[PDB]
Amino acid sequence: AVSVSTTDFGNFKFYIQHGAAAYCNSEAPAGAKVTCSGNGCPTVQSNGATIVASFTGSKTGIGGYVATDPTRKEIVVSFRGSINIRNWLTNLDFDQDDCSLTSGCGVHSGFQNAWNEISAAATAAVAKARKANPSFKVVSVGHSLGGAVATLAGANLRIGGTPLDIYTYGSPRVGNTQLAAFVSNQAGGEFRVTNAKDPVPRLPPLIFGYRHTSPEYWLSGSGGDKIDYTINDVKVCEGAANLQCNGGTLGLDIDAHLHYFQATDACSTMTDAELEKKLNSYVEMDKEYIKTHASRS
Repeated sequence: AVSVSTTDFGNFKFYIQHGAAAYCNSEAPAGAKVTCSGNGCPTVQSNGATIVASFTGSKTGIGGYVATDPTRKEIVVSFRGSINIRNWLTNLDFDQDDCSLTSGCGVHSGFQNAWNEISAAATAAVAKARKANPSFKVVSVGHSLGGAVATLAGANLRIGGTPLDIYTYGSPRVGNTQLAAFVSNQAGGEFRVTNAKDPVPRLPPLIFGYRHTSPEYWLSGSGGDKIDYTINDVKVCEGAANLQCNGGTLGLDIDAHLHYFQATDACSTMTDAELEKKLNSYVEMDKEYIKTHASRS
């Protein structure tokens, strides 16, 4: 099977700093020092994390940066999430375009467009700090929608030749059965962490083709605004369509999406009961789907 480990959990608590950092260093000039206010990413600042380049896709809001860690001897590519997530949920962004990563590959427009808007810069930056530190390994991070785009850049950077390791937090499903499989089976790891009943890790809906990457390192707790989870609060659900963890949960605990070992937001058209019902409705459909395919495969 698959499980969690001492250093596996340490990596988890460590990368959201780069995730939460994308929320304000996605404008930083080369040479600058990755920095966060509100203890957003103290460890990153303790080491000598520096920007190789930052970038932003005007037409799409995506933003990201490539930094080098003199201490960790690694190169990280961080993409920022939504500054207005509850907004994103009310708009139900589910339309999926075609993808050319694998046969019959489907992907979520937005995420792919965002990746496409800033891919060239993103790529070169990874290379620029790749040649300048030929020993360092690479990592692709991102929290929230930021994590979605983080998976694609991982998938593409890989086919690009440079091996990866993607770390995500509260990421929404990014593509369909075969795109999720491609990345899953793609050499390297895709550690996606989910917090309690965060409503975004279960979108878009299973019923709409969207699947996930395996495994899933779920933080089993009340979450809410909880920050003190530990290895022993972790669960591990494997498989594309598994709802024994995050997916399969309910409510509108957005607070949890905003808390993964720390505050995500440290750096910086419908009611509530309403948004919550619609979302519930979906996971209620996703379960009926899984239910009715039990005897398949």
